[PDB]
Amino acid sequence: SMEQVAMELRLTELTRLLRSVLDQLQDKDPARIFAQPVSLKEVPDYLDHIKHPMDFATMRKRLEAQGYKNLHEFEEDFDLIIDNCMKYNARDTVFYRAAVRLRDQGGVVLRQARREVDSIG
Repeated sequence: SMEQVAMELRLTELTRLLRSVLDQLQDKDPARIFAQPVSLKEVPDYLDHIKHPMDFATMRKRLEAQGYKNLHEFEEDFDLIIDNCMKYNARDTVFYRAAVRLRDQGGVVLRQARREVDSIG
């Protein structure tokens, strides 16, 4: 159906906008602290602590499979990156400190992306 194709064109366009958002958020992590999943070889107990791991690479795989239906879903995964880090690591650590900065810096990017998604439908 032509409806199914129009809905697909919207998913694709959302996917293009989210790829750009994702790039912008990841530039706010110049140390690549959140680039890849926490290693279970190196933190073998990690899943006893964190039930839903997240990282930018795993977001990116979901994104290119057009697995985000809306901004809310993408924001959920971004928030996991930050929240997981802020529970597992203590306040006085380079890791926690990097999440706070990502959170604060990403807030601006996310504010405008919400407006763009609303605006362009």
